[PDB]
Amino acid sequence: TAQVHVRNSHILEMHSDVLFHIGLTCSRQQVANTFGDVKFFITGGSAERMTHFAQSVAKELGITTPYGYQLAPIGSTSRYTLFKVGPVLVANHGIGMPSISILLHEVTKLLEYAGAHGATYIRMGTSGGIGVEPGTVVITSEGVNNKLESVDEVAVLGSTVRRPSICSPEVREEIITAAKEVGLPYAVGKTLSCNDFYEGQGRLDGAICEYTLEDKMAFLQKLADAGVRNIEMEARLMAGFCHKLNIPVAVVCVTLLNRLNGDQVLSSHETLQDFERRPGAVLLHYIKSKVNAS
Amino acid sequence: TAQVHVRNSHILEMHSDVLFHIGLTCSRQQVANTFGDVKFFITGGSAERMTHFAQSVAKELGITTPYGYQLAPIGSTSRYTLFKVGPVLVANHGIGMPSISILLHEVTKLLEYAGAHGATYIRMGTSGGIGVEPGTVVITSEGVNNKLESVDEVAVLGSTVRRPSICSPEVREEIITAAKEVGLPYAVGKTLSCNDFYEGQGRLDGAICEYTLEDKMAFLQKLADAGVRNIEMEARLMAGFCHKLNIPVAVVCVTLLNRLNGDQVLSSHETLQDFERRPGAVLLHYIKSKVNAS
Repeated sequence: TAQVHVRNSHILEMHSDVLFHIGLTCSRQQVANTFGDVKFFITGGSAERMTHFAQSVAKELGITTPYGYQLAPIGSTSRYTLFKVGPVLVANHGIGMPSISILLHEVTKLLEYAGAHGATYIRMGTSGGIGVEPGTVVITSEGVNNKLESVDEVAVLGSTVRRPSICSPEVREEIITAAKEVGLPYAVGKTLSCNDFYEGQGRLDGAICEYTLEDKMAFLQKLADAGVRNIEMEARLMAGFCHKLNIPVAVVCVTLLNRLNGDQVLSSHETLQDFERRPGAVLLHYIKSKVNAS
Repeated sequence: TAQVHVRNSHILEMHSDVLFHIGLTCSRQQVANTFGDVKFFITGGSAERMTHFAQSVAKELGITTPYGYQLAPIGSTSRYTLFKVGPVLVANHGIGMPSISILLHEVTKLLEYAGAHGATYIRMGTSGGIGVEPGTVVITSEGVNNKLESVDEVAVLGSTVRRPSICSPEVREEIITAAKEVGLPYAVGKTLSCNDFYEGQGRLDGAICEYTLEDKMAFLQKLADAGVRNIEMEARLMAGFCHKLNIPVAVVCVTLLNRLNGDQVLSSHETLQDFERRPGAVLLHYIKSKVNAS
Protein backbone atom coordinates (compact mmCIF):
# COMPACT_ATOMS: atom_id res chain seq x y z
CA THR A 1 0.00 0.00 0.00
CA ALA A 2 2.80 2.34 1.04
CA GLN A 3 6.48 1.32 0.98
CA VAL A 4 9.54 2.53 2.89
CA HIS A 5 10.12 5.84 1.17
CA VAL A 6 13.49 7.48 1.77
CA ARG A 7 13.60 11.13 0.74
CA ASN A 8 17.09 10.58 -0.70
CA SER A 9 17.64 10.68 -4.45
CA HIS A 10 21.41 10.13 -4.49
CA ILE A 11 20.89 6.54 -3.35
CA LEU A 12 19.65 5.88 -6.89
CA GLU A 13 22.97 7.35 -8.20
CA MET A 14 25.20 4.88 -6.37
CA HIS A 15 26.69 1.61 -7.63
CA SER A 16 26.68 0.01 -4.18
CA ASP A 17 25.46 0.79 -0.67
CA VAL A 18 27.18 -0.05 2.58
CA LEU A 19 25.59 0.44 5.97
CA PHE A 20 28.63 0.82 8.19
CA HIS A 21 27.20 0.55 11.65
CA ILE A 22 25.28 -2.74 11.44
CA GLY A 23 27.71 -4.48 9.08
CA LEU A 24 25.58 -4.60 5.92
CA THR A 25 26.43 -4.06 2.26
CA CYS A 26 24.57 -4.58 -1.01
CA SER A 27 26.19 -5.67 -4.31
CA ARG A 28 26.56 -9.05 -0.52
CA GLN A 29 23.25 -10.04 1.07
CA GLN A 30 20.17 -9.86 -1.19
CA VAL A 31 17.82 -7.30 0.36
CA ALA A 32 14.67 -8.15 -1.55
CA ASN A 33 14.31 -11.79 -0.45
CA THR A 34 16.15 -11.55 2.88
CA PHE A 35 14.43 -8.57 4.54
CA GLY A 36 11.32 -7.93 2.44
CA ASP A 37 8.86 -9.78 4.67
CA VAL A 38 9.42 -7.90 7.93
CA LYS A 39 6.30 -5.96 8.96
CA PHE A 40 7.52 -4.72 12.40
CA PHE A 41 10.69 -2.97 13.31
CA ILE A 42 11.19 -2.66 17.03
CA THR A 43 14.14 -1.15 18.88
CA GLY A 44 15.21 -0.99 22.50
CA GLY A 45 17.97 0.31 24.71
CA SER A 46 20.39 -2.58 25.14
CA ALA A 47 20.97 -5.86 23.26
CA GLU A 48 20.49 -7.24 26.74
CA ARG A 49 16.81 -6.51 26.08
CA MET A 50 16.15 -6.79 22.34
CA THR A 51 17.89 -10.16 22.36
CA HIS A 52 15.41 -11.34 25.02
CA PHE A 53 12.47 -9.80 23.18
CA ALA A 54 13.71 -11.42 19.97
CA GLN A 55 13.32 -14.67 21.89
CA SER A 56 9.92 -13.74 23.35
CA VAL A 57 8.39 -12.49 20.09
CA ALA A 58 9.69 -15.73 18.63
CA LYS A 59 7.79 -17.54 21.35
CA GLU A 60 4.48 -15.81 20.65
CA LEU A 61 3.99 -16.52 16.90
CA GLY A 62 5.58 -19.97 17.00
CA ILE A 63 8.86 -19.39 15.18
CA THR A 64 10.30 -21.03 18.30
CA THR A 65 12.48 -24.11 17.91
CA PRO A 66 14.81 -26.18 20.15
CA TYR A 67 18.04 -25.32 18.27
CA GLY A 68 20.44 -22.41 18.71
CA TYR A 69 18.31 -19.88 16.87
CA GLN A 70 17.98 -16.17 16.05
CA LEU A 71 21.72 -15.62 15.93
CA ALA A 72 22.49 -11.90 15.90
CA PRO A 73 22.50 -10.69 12.32
CA ILE A 74 24.12 -7.25 12.46
CA GLY A 75 27.52 -6.23 13.84
CA SER A 76 30.51 -3.99 12.86
CA THR A 77 29.78 -1.75 15.83
CA SER A 78 29.12 -3.92 18.86
CA ARG A 79 26.79 -1.02 19.75
CA TYR A 80 24.18 -2.25 17.24
CA THR A 81 23.10 -5.89 17.63
CA LEU A 82 20.22 -7.21 15.54
CA PHE A 83 18.09 -10.28 15.09
CA LYS A 84 15.52 -11.49 12.55
CA VAL A 85 12.60 -13.52 13.86
CA GLY A 86 9.84 -13.89 11.26
CA PRO A 87 8.53 -10.55 10.04
CA VAL A 88 10.03 -8.95 13.16
CA LEU A 89 13.19 -6.84 13.12
CA VAL A 90 14.35 -6.54 16.75
CA ALA A 91 17.23 -4.01 16.75
CA ASN A 92 18.92 -2.39 19.75
CA HIS A 93 20.21 1.15 19.30
CA GLY A 94 22.45 2.45 22.10
CA ILE A 95 21.80 5.61 24.14
CA GLY A 96 20.16 8.85 23.11
CA MET A 97 19.34 10.58 19.83
CA PRO A 98 22.51 10.28 17.66
CA SER A 99 22.91 6.62 18.56
CA ILE A 100 19.31 5.98 17.60
CA SER A 101 19.36 8.10 14.41
CA ILE A 102 21.98 5.96 12.69
CA LEU A 103 20.12 2.67 13.28
CA LEU A 104 16.97 4.48 12.06
CA HIS A 105 18.80 6.03 9.10
CA GLU A 106 20.47 2.78 8.00
CA VAL A 107 17.30 0.78 8.81
CA THR A 108 15.24 2.98 6.48
CA LYS A 109 17.39 2.16 3.43
CA LEU A 110 17.88 -1.38 4.80
CA LEU A 111 14.12 -1.66 4.22
CA GLU A 112 13.87 0.45 1.03
CA TYR A 113 16.16 -2.01 -0.68
CA ALA A 114 14.08 -4.82 0.83
CA GLY A 115 11.04 -2.90 -0.47
CA ALA A 116 9.20 -3.05 2.87
CA HIS A 117 5.53 -1.96 2.75
CA GLY A 118 3.70 -2.48 6.05
CA ALA A 119 6.55 -2.08 8.53
CA THR A 120 5.66 -0.64 11.95
CA TYR A 121 8.62 0.71 13.95
CA ILE A 122 8.13 0.84 17.73
CA ARG A 123 10.52 1.92 20.50
CA MET A 124 10.51 -0.10 23.71
CA GLY A 125 12.51 1.22 26.63
CA THR A 126 12.19 2.76 30.04
CA SER A 127 11.69 6.22 31.50
CA GLY A 128 10.73 8.46 34.38
CA GLY A 129 7.14 9.57 34.88
CA ILE A 130 5.73 12.94 35.73
CA GLY A 131 2.48 12.54 37.68
CA VAL A 132 2.33 8.75 37.11
CA GLU A 133 2.96 6.16 39.89
CA PRO A 134 5.57 3.52 38.96
CA GLY A 135 4.69 0.82 36.47
CA THR A 136 2.53 2.82 33.99
CA VAL A 137 3.20 2.45 30.25
CA VAL A 138 2.91 6.07 29.05
CA ILE A 139 2.56 5.69 25.28
CA THR A 140 3.74 8.78 23.36
CA SER A 141 1.58 11.30 21.55
CA GLU A 142 4.23 13.79 20.38
CA GLY A 143 7.94 14.40 20.84
CA VAL A 144 8.48 17.57 22.83
CA ASN A 145 11.86 19.15 23.56
CA ASN A 146 12.91 21.68 26.23
CA LYS A 147 10.33 24.25 25.17
CA LEU A 148 7.32 21.90 25.59
CA GLU A 149 6.65 22.02 21.84
CA SER A 150 6.23 19.03 19.53
CA VAL A 151 9.41 19.54 17.50
CA ASP A 152 12.92 18.08 17.49
CA GLU A 153 15.70 20.11 15.88
CA VAL A 154 18.08 18.68 13.29
CA ALA A 155 21.11 20.75 12.25
CA VAL A 156 21.82 20.09 8.56
CA LEU A 157 24.78 22.14 7.52
CA GLY A 158 22.19 24.54 9.31
CA SER A 159 18.47 24.30 10.70
CA THR A 160 15.49 21.83 10.23
CA VAL A 161 12.76 21.82 12.93
CA ARG A 162 11.02 18.49 12.29
CA ARG A 163 7.65 17.52 13.84
CA PRO A 164 7.28 14.39 15.97
CA SER A 165 3.84 12.93 15.77
CA ILE A 166 3.50 9.40 17.04
CA CYS A 167 1.24 7.32 14.84
CA SER A 168 -2.37 7.69 16.13
CA PRO A 169 -3.99 4.50 14.84
CA GLU A 170 -0.86 2.50 15.76
CA VAL A 171 -0.90 4.01 19.26
CA ARG A 172 -4.62 3.14 19.24
CA GLU A 173 -3.59 -0.42 18.47
CA GLU A 174 -1.07 -0.52 21.31
CA ILE A 175 -3.63 1.09 23.63
CA ILE A 176 -6.24 -1.40 22.36
CA THR A 177 -3.61 -4.09 23.12
CA ALA A 178 -3.00 -3.22 26.79
CA ALA A 179 -6.73 -2.78 27.20
CA LYS A 180 -7.04 -6.29 25.67
CA GLU A 181 -5.06 -7.77 28.56
CA VAL A 182 -5.55 -5.71 31.79
CA GLY A 183 -2.68 -6.42 34.16
CA LEU A 184 -0.87 -3.07 34.11
CA PRO A 185 -1.92 0.61 33.84
CA TYR A 186 -1.60 1.66 30.18
CA ALA A 187 -2.11 5.38 29.50
CA VAL A 188 -0.85 7.87 26.91
CA GLY A 189 1.10 11.10 27.23
CA LYS A 190 3.67 13.39 25.59
CA THR A 191 7.39 12.92 26.21
CA LEU A 192 10.30 15.16 27.12
CA SER A 193 12.92 13.28 25.12
CA CYS A 194 16.13 14.82 26.41
CA ASN A 195 19.82 14.81 25.56
CA ASP A 196 21.21 15.08 29.13
CA PHE A 197 20.15 12.41 31.63
CA TYR A 198 21.23 14.54 34.60
CA GLU A 199 20.72 18.24 34.10
CA GLY A 200 18.17 18.07 31.29
CA GLN A 201 15.90 15.76 33.24
CA GLY A 202 15.71 18.14 36.30
CA ARG A 203 17.86 15.84 38.34
CA LEU A 204 19.81 16.81 41.46
CA ASP A 205 22.69 14.33 41.46
CA GLY A 206 24.91 15.14 38.48
CA ALA A 207 28.18 17.01 38.46
CA ILE A 208 27.18 20.45 37.08
CA CYS A 209 24.11 21.69 39.04
CA GLU A 210 22.92 25.32 38.68
CA TYR A 211 19.41 24.94 40.10
CA THR A 212 17.81 23.26 43.10
CA LEU A 213 14.63 21.25 43.82
CA GLU A 214 12.27 24.23 44.12
CA ASP A 215 13.31 24.95 40.50
CA LYS A 216 13.29 21.35 39.20
CA MET A 217 9.76 21.18 40.68
CA ALA A 218 8.77 24.14 38.52
CA PHE A 219 9.98 22.55 35.24
CA LEU A 220 8.76 18.98 35.83
CA GLN A 221 5.42 20.45 36.96
CA LYS A 222 5.61 22.56 33.77
CA LEU A 223 6.37 19.40 31.84
CA ALA A 224 3.21 17.97 33.38
CA ASP A 225 0.93 20.96 32.79
CA ALA A 226 2.15 21.19 29.15
CA GLY A 227 1.40 17.64 27.95
CA VAL A 228 4.47 15.66 29.03
CA ARG A 229 3.87 12.38 30.88
CA ASN A 230 7.17 10.49 30.54
CA ILE A 231 10.89 11.34 30.41
CA GLU A 232 13.53 9.61 28.26
CA MET A 233 16.17 10.37 25.60
CA GLU A 234 15.61 8.75 22.16
CA ALA A 235 12.09 9.54 21.13
CA ARG A 236 11.63 13.03 19.66
CA LEU A 237 13.97 12.17 16.78
CA MET A 238 12.24 8.77 16.74
CA ALA A 239 9.06 10.56 15.73
CA GLY A 240 10.59 13.18 13.48
CA PHE A 241 12.24 10.49 11.35
CA CYS A 242 9.50 7.89 11.01
CA HIS A 243 6.84 10.55 10.37
CA LYS A 244 9.17 11.65 7.49
CA LEU A 245 10.02 8.13 6.33
CA ASN A 246 6.29 7.31 5.89
CA ILE A 247 6.95 4.71 8.62
CA PRO A 248 4.45 4.54 11.49
CA VAL A 249 6.35 5.16 14.77
CA ALA A 250 5.41 4.69 18.43
CA VAL A 251 7.15 4.64 21.82
CA VAL A 252 6.24 2.15 24.61
CA CYS A 253 8.02 3.08 27.84
CA VAL A 254 7.31 1.82 31.35
CA THR A 255 7.89 4.77 33.72
CA LEU A 256 10.27 3.82 36.48
CA LEU A 257 9.10 6.35 39.11
CA ASN A 258 7.04 9.53 39.29
CA ARG A 259 9.69 12.27 39.65
CA LEU A 260 7.16 14.48 41.40
CA ASN A 261 8.29 12.56 44.53
CA GLY A 262 12.05 12.24 43.89
CA ASP A 263 15.00 11.43 41.59
CA GLN A 264 15.95 7.91 42.68
CA VAL A 265 13.61 4.94 43.15
CA LEU A 266 11.88 3.19 46.09
CA SER A 267 10.55 -0.28 45.19
CA SER A 268 12.85 -3.26 45.71
CA HIS A 269 14.40 -5.29 42.90
CA GLU A 270 11.50 -7.60 42.26
CA THR A 271 9.11 -4.70 41.56
CA LEU A 272 11.16 -2.96 38.82
CA GLN A 273 11.50 -6.38 37.19
CA ASP A 274 7.90 -6.79 36.01
CA PHE A 275 7.51 -3.12 35.15
CA GLU A 276 10.64 -3.46 32.97
CA ARG A 277 9.07 -6.40 31.10
CA ARG A 278 5.75 -4.73 30.29
CA PRO A 279 6.55 -2.68 27.14
CA GLY A 280 7.62 -5.90 25.40
CA ALA A 281 4.90 -7.96 27.09
CA VAL A 282 2.46 -5.56 25.47
CA LEU A 283 4.62 -5.03 22.34
CA LEU A 284 5.04 -8.77 21.78
CA HIS A 285 1.31 -9.58 22.09
CA TYR A 286 0.35 -6.41 20.20
CA ILE A 287 2.61 -7.95 17.60
CA LYS A 288 1.36 -11.56 17.70
CA SER A 289 -2.11 -10.03 17.28
CA LYS A 290 -1.02 -8.32 14.05
CA VAL A 291 0.55 -11.61 12.93
CA ASN A 292 -2.56 -13.60 13.87
CA ALA A 293 -4.87 -11.25 11.94
CA SER A 294 -2.70 -10.52 8.92
CA THR B 1 47.63 19.12 43.20
CA ALA B 2 44.50 19.07 40.99
CA GLN B 3 41.54 16.87 42.04
CA VAL B 4 38.27 15.97 40.26
CA HIS B 5 35.76 18.73 41.03
CA VAL B 6 32.00 18.04 40.94
CA ARG B 7 29.81 21.10 40.38
CA ASN B 8 26.91 19.85 42.49
CA SER B 9 25.97 20.96 45.98
CA HIS B 10 23.27 18.34 46.68
CA ILE B 11 25.82 15.53 46.33
CA LEU B 12 26.96 16.17 49.91
CA GLU B 13 23.41 16.06 51.33
CA MET B 14 22.89 12.52 50.05
CA HIS B 15 22.94 9.17 51.86
CA SER B 16 23.99 6.69 49.13
CA ASP B 17 24.61 7.76 45.53
CA VAL B 18 24.02 5.01 42.98
CA LEU B 19 25.26 5.13 39.38
CA PHE B 20 22.43 3.71 37.37
CA HIS B 21 24.42 2.94 34.21
CA ILE B 22 27.48 1.44 35.92
CA GLY B 23 25.43 -0.44 38.52
CA LEU B 24 27.95 1.02 40.95
CA THR B 25 26.97 2.33 44.37
CA CYS B 26 28.53 4.05 47.38
CA SER B 27 26.84 2.49 50.45
CA ARG B 28 29.24 -1.67 48.07
CA GLN B 29 32.54 -0.91 46.32
CA GLN B 30 35.11 1.16 48.23
CA VAL B 31 35.84 3.90 45.68
CA ALA B 32 38.90 5.42 47.42
CA ASN B 33 40.78 2.13 47.81
CA THR B 34 39.65 0.81 44.42
CA PHE B 35 39.67 3.92 42.21
CA GLY B 36 42.26 6.20 43.80
CA ASP B 37 45.08 5.08 41.50
CA VAL B 38 43.62 6.17 38.13
CA LYS B 39 45.30 9.12 36.38
CA PHE B 40 43.78 8.55 32.93
CA PHE B 41 40.31 7.81 31.64
CA ILE B 42 40.20 6.47 28.07
CA THR B 43 36.99 5.99 26.09
CA GLY B 44 35.41 5.10 22.75
CA GLY B 45 32.32 3.67 21.09
CA SER B 46 32.26 -0.12 21.04
CA ALA B 47 33.18 -2.63 23.75
CA GLU B 48 35.30 -4.78 21.45
CA ARG B 49 37.53 -1.77 20.70
CA MET B 50 37.95 -0.69 24.32
CA THR B 51 38.53 -4.26 25.47
CA HIS B 52 41.16 -4.55 22.74
CA PHE B 53 42.89 -1.47 24.21
CA ALA B 54 42.52 -2.47 27.87
CA GLN B 55 44.08 -5.89 27.24
CA SER B 56 46.62 -3.80 25.26
CA VAL B 57 47.72 -1.21 27.82
CA ALA B 58 48.26 -4.05 30.32
CA LYS B 59 50.94 -5.65 28.11
CA GLU B 60 52.43 -2.22 27.33
CA LEU B 61 53.35 -1.34 30.91
CA GLY B 62 54.15 -4.87 32.10
CA ILE B 63 51.33 -5.78 34.50
CA THR B 64 49.61 -8.35 32.26
CA THR B 65 49.11 -11.95 33.40
CA PRO B 66 48.25 -15.15 31.47
CA TYR B 67 44.95 -15.98 33.25
CA GLY B 68 41.53 -14.59 32.39
CA TYR B 69 42.00 -11.02 33.62
CA GLN B 70 40.48 -7.70 32.45
CA LEU B 71 36.98 -8.80 33.41
CA ALA B 72 34.21 -6.26 32.89
CA PRO B 73 33.67 -3.87 35.86
CA ILE B 74 30.26 -2.27 35.21
CA GLY B 75 26.99 -3.95 34.26
CA SER B 76 23.35 -2.85 34.70
CA THR B 77 23.49 -1.61 31.12
CA SER B 78 25.34 -3.72 28.60
CA ARG B 79 25.81 -0.56 26.52
CA TYR B 80 28.72 0.61 28.65
CA THR B 81 31.63 -1.67 29.46
CA LEU B 82 34.79 -0.86 31.40
CA PHE B 83 37.97 -2.53 32.67
CA LYS B 84 40.49 -1.16 35.16
CA VAL B 85 44.14 -2.01 34.54
CA GLY B 86 46.70 -0.22 36.71
CA PRO B 87 46.27 3.56 36.62
CA VAL B 88 44.12 3.28 33.51
CA LEU B 89 40.32 3.43 33.45
CA VAL B 90 39.05 2.29 30.04
CA ALA B 91 35.33 2.50 29.31
CA ASN B 92 33.25 2.31 26.13
CA HIS B 93 30.65 5.05 25.70
CA GLY B 94 28.74 4.11 22.54
CA ILE B 95 27.36 6.77 20.19
CA GLY B 96 26.24 10.37 20.25
CA MET B 97 26.79 13.08 22.83
CA PRO B 98 23.80 11.71 24.86
CA SER B 99 25.50 8.41 25.62
CA ILE B 100 28.93 9.81 26.29
CA SER B 101 27.63 12.33 28.85
CA ILE B 102 26.17 9.50 30.95
CA LEU B 103 29.50 7.71 31.21
CA LEU B 104 31.22 11.04 31.91
CA HIS B 105 28.87 12.29 34.63
CA GLU B 106 28.86 9.27 36.89
CA VAL B 107 32.55 8.55 36.16
CA THR B 108 33.52 12.06 37.33
CA LYS B 109 31.34 11.39 40.35
CA LEU B 110 33.11 8.04 40.74
CA LEU B 111 36.50 9.68 40.34
CA GLU B 112 35.64 12.61 42.64
CA TYR B 113 34.61 10.42 45.60
CA ALA B 114 37.78 8.43 44.86
CA GLY B 115 40.03 11.43 45.48
CA ALA B 116 41.66 11.16 42.06
CA HIS B 117 44.01 14.03 41.18
CA GLY B 118 45.74 13.73 37.80
CA ALA B 119 42.95 11.85 35.97
CA THR B 120 43.42 13.00 32.41
CA TYR B 121 40.51 11.88 30.24
CA ILE B 122 41.00 10.75 26.63
CA ARG B 123 38.74 9.85 23.70
CA MET B 124 39.80 7.60 20.81
CA GLY B 125 37.71 7.03 17.73
CA THR B 126 36.79 7.28 14.07
CA SER B 127 35.95 10.40 12.10
CA GLY B 128 35.45 11.59 8.58
CA GLY B 129 38.45 13.72 7.71
CA ILE B 130 38.07 17.04 5.94
CA GLY B 131 41.21 18.03 4.03
CA VAL B 132 43.35 15.16 5.34
CA GLU B 133 44.62 12.05 3.59
CA PRO B 134 42.99 8.88 4.93
CA GLY B 135 44.54 8.01 8.28
CA THR B 136 45.81 11.31 9.72
CA VAL B 137 45.16 11.17 13.47
CA VAL B 138 43.49 14.52 14.05
CA ILE B 139 44.17 15.66 17.61
CA THR B 140 41.33 17.96 18.58
CA SER B 141 41.83 21.65 19.34
CA GLU B 142 38.27 22.98 19.81
CA GLY B 143 34.89 21.25 19.50
CA VAL B 144 32.55 23.50 17.53
CA ASN B 145 28.85 23.20 16.57
CA ASN B 146 27.19 23.69 13.17
CA LYS B 147 28.27 27.35 12.87
CA LEU B 148 31.98 26.77 13.66
CA GLU B 149 31.51 28.23 17.15
CA SER B 150 33.72 26.80 19.89
CA VAL B 151 30.77 26.57 22.31
CA ASP B 152 28.64 23.54 23.10
CA GLU B 153 25.06 24.31 24.09
CA VAL B 154 23.49 22.43 27.03
CA ALA B 155 19.81 22.07 27.91
CA VAL B 156 19.42 22.92 31.61
CA LEU B 157 15.66 23.08 31.77
CA GLY B 158 16.18 26.09 29.30
CA SER B 159 19.85 27.42 30.24
CA THR B 160 23.84 27.02 29.71
CA VAL B 161 26.49 27.64 26.98
CA ARG B 162 29.57 25.60 27.91
CA ARG B 163 32.81 25.87 25.89
CA PRO B 164 34.74 23.02 24.18
CA SER B 165 38.55 23.35 24.22
CA ILE B 166 40.88 20.39 24.50
CA CYS B 167 43.52 20.67 27.22
CA SER B 168 46.57 22.20 25.46
CA PRO B 169 49.15 20.50 27.72
CA GLU B 170 47.99 16.95 26.96
CA VAL B 171 47.42 17.75 23.27
CA ARG B 172 51.13 18.54 22.83
CA GLU B 173 51.96 15.42 24.88
CA GLU B 174 49.84 13.41 22.41
CA ILE B 175 51.32 14.98 19.30
CA ILE B 176 54.74 14.91 21.10
CA THR B 177 54.54 11.12 21.15
CA ALA B 178 53.60 10.01 17.62
CA ALA B 179 56.51 11.82 16.04
CA LYS B 180 57.93 9.68 18.78
CA GLU B 181 55.99 6.93 16.91
CA VAL B 182 56.66 8.46 13.46
CA GLY B 183 54.88 5.87 11.31
CA LEU B 184 51.42 7.46 11.07
CA PRO B 185 49.97 10.92 10.32
CA TYR B 186 49.37 13.09 13.37
CA ALA B 187 47.70 16.38 12.58
CA VAL B 188 45.91 18.80 14.96
CA GLY B 189 42.91 21.06 14.40
CA LYS B 190 39.29 21.77 15.28
CA THR B 191 36.40 19.34 14.96
CA LEU B 192 32.61 19.41 14.56
CA SER B 193 30.41 17.27 16.79
CA CYS B 194 27.15 16.57 14.95
CA ASN B 195 24.10 15.14 16.71
CA ASP B 196 23.11 13.27 13.50
CA PHE B 197 25.34 11.09 11.34
CA TYR B 198 23.89 11.92 7.93
CA GLU B 199 22.45 15.45 7.76
CA GLY B 200 24.28 17.03 10.69
CA GLN B 201 27.47 15.73 9.11
CA GLY B 202 25.99 16.29 5.64
CA ARG B 203 26.10 13.03 3.69
CA LEU B 204 24.35 12.01 0.48
CA ASP B 205 23.11 8.51 1.43
CA GLY B 206 20.67 8.68 4.35
CA ALA B 207 16.89 8.99 4.25
CA ILE B 208 15.93 12.66 4.82
CA CYS B 209 18.05 14.65 2.36
CA GLU B 210 17.44 18.19 1.16
CA TYR B 211 20.85 19.06 -0.34
CA THR B 212 23.00 18.19 -3.34
CA LEU B 213 26.70 17.58 -3.81
CA GLU B 214 27.19 21.28 -4.61
CA ASP B 215 25.43 22.14 -1.35
CA LYS B 216 27.32 19.40 0.48
CA MET B 217 30.87 20.60 -0.33
CA ALA B 218 29.94 24.26 0.18
CA PHE B 219 29.44 23.41 3.88
CA LEU B 220 32.50 21.14 4.32
CA GLN B 221 34.78 23.57 2.51
CA LYS B 222 33.69 26.46 4.79
CA LEU B 223 34.24 24.23 7.87
CA ALA B 224 37.72 23.43 6.54
CA ASP B 225 38.43 27.15 6.20
CA ALA B 226 37.56 27.47 9.89
CA GLY B 227 39.84 24.77 11.31
CA VAL B 228 37.68 21.68 11.24
CA ARG B 229 39.75 18.68 10.17
CA ASN B 230 37.46 15.85 11.18
CA ILE B 231 33.86 15.03 12.02
CA GLU B 232 32.59 12.72 14.77
CA MET B 233 29.73 13.14 17.19
CA GLU B 234 30.87 12.89 20.82
CA ALA B 235 33.54 15.51 21.31
CA ARG B 236 31.79 18.87 21.99
CA LEU B 237 30.14 17.33 25.05
CA MET B 238 33.35 15.48 25.83
CA ALA B 239 35.46 18.64 25.53
CA GLY B 240 33.11 20.76 27.66
CA PHE B 241 32.29 18.10 30.24
CA CYS B 242 36.00 17.97 30.96
CA HIS B 243 36.82 21.68 30.99
CA LYS B 244 34.01 22.41 33.48
CA LEU B 245 34.65 19.77 36.20
CA ASN B 246 38.40 20.55 35.70
CA ILE B 247 39.26 17.39 33.71
CA PRO B 248 42.07 17.56 31.09
CA VAL B 249 40.47 16.58 27.79
CA ALA B 250 41.92 15.10 24.64
CA VAL B 251 40.35 13.60 21.49
CA VAL B 252 42.76 11.51 19.35
CA CYS B 253 40.93 10.35 16.24
CA VAL B 254 41.93 8.71 13.04
CA THR B 255 40.18 9.78 9.92
CA LEU B 256 38.75 7.18 7.60
CA LEU B 257 37.68 9.50 4.85
CA ASN B 258 38.15 12.77 3.01
CA ARG B 259 34.59 14.01 2.63
CA LEU B 260 35.67 16.67 0.08
CA ASN B 261 35.95 13.70 -2.34
CA GLY B 262 33.35 11.22 -1.13
CA ASP B 263 30.84 9.89 1.34
CA GLN B 264 32.08 6.29 1.08
CA VAL B 265 35.67 5.07 1.37
CA LEU B 266 38.09 3.43 -1.09
CA SER B 267 40.94 1.41 0.45
CA SER B 268 41.02 -2.27 1.46
CA HIS B 269 39.67 -3.99 4.56
CA GLU B 270 43.24 -4.59 5.76
CA THR B 271 43.96 -0.90 5.14
CA LEU B 272 41.29 0.34 7.55
CA GLN B 273 42.23 -1.97 10.44
CA ASP B 274 45.75 -0.55 10.71
CA PHE B 275 44.12 2.86 10.35
CA GLU B 276 41.60 1.82 12.99
CA ARG B 277 44.45 1.08 15.43
CA ARG B 278 46.17 4.44 15.07
CA PRO B 279 44.15 5.92 18.02
CA GLY B 280 45.25 3.33 20.57
CA ALA B 281 48.88 3.15 19.38
CA VAL B 282 49.29 6.83 20.15
CA LEU B 283 47.28 6.64 23.38
CA LEU B 284 48.95 3.66 25.06
CA HIS B 285 52.24 5.17 23.88
CA TYR B 286 51.45 8.51 25.53
CA ILE B 287 50.05 6.66 28.56
CA LYS B 288 53.20 4.60 29.18
CA SER B 289 55.36 7.64 28.35
CA LYS B 290 53.86 9.14 31.54
CA VAL B 291 53.62 5.91 33.56
CA ASN B 292 57.38 5.66 33.11
CA ALA B 293 57.80 9.43 33.65
CA SER B 294 56.25 9.19 37.12
